[PDB]
Amino acid sequence: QFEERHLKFLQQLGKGNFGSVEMCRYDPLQDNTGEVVAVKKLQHSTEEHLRDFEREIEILKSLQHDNIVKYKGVCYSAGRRNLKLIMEYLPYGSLRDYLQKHKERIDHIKLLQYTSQICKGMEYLGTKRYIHRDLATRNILVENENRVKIGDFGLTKVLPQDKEYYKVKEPGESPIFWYAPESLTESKFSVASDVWSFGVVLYELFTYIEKSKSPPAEFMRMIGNDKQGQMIVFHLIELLKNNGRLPRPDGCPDEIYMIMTECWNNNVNQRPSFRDLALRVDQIRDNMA
Ligand SMILES: Cc1cnc(Nc2ccc(C(=O)NC3CCN(C)CC3)c(F)c2)nc1Nc1ccc(Cl)c(NS(=O)(=O)C(C)(C)C)c1
Repeated sequence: QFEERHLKFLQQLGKGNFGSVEMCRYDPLQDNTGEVVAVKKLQHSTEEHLRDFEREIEILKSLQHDNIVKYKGVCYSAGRRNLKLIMEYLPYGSLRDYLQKHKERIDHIKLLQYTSQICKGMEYLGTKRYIHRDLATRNILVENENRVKIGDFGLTKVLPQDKEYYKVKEPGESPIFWYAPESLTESKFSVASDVWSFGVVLYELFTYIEKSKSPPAEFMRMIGNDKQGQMIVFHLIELLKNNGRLPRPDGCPDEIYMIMTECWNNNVNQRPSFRDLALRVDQIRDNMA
């Protein structure tokens, strides 16, 4: 729906999983009145990545929610190659960088507001039988100080109609320190593994992205920084089987860490739902104010 002749490159916002996002200005009138948008593109346009990317586009187009980044259109250019996804531009960047920059300004009640918005977005995804699979503060964008959005769906898969999990193995590195144990061992992804990842995201938020306190740093410290290669994965698996967990962040109340640890249940069926998580976070937020 967008003509590439009118997409004016402004800068690069980030490089992702085989793809990159650029801040551009759509200005078809050539009068500097067009709107600034985000453009996602592939870096190596293989056919597998092209099919994955169009399924991602279809997924994002099917989503309308206050906490999901808005789809705007696509841009074909030549033939059907060089496909580009057009989305709304959110001016405050990733929740990771934003929280790091304003840590002296963001108290726990604001963190819980962000947490509730994330829970509601993830529940909306679940109603569509979508498994995000990549939930992390780097993937959460900030529209303003009062609104965050889930902002990337490059790893999102649709559940089969007859099964409540999706088994996917991927040639390439994976954010294993956000993954549920069943995802590490059997490549099984579900709403419950998304709940595990959400627990990791809550941990992130309450560490205020202190880099020493990052999940990879803490996990490598727990398993020993001497480990390398596939052994790392192996040790992580073992550490999760022995109920080794990320520590309570500094200043985090015990109820928030309890939410985290309940999300970190080894038994997939004993993990809370996103609606229960939203209810508990909203009740704690109401009690604090
Ligand atoms: C759709 C969208 C709408 N608005 C914005 N706003 C925005 C606005 C600003 C800065 C910015 O300033 N970035 C610099 C350089 C990179 N950071 C590491 C530090 C600061 C900025 F990154 C984003 N992003 C969007 N997407 C997006 C852009 C970059 C990245 Cl890294 C990501 N992360 S990700 O994991 O989900 C993906 C790369 C796999 C897609 C998402």
